[PDB]
Amino acid sequence: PKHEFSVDMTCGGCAEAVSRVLNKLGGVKYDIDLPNKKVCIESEHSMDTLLATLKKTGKTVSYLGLE
Amino acid sequence: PKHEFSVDMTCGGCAEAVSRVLNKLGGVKYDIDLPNKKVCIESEHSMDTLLATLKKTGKTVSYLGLE
Ligand SMILES: [Zn+2]
Repeated sequence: PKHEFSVDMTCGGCAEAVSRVLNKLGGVKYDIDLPNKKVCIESEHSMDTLLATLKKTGKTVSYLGLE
Repeated sequence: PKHEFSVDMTCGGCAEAVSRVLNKLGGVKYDIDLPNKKVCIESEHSMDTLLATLKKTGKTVSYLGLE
């Protein structure tokens, strides 16, 4: 499935941090849109797991839905 | 014990995210210095707990020392 998240990133270092935690999770194909504060993740991992992984960063995260 | 870490923060959002993962751990008093990319932490938590907590940001972290 393909999920979209809102993630409050401000600089390219913020985007790098999201990339690093998602790399560490594994089993994801992701695309980070820094100026629109959006992260799109294609994964077999549950929405819960993706959301928990993103919130681990200490950034503000919410769910923009499927597809 | 007062621990000192290097954390590669490059914007104020990077710094706030550090403060939220530390708030989540709890039992910490801290100072985050953005231009010098340093986080000082007074805590009874072990060095390894603090290090692991900071690494959840997805940022590059290293240990500077202890007082
Ligand atoms: Zn940043």
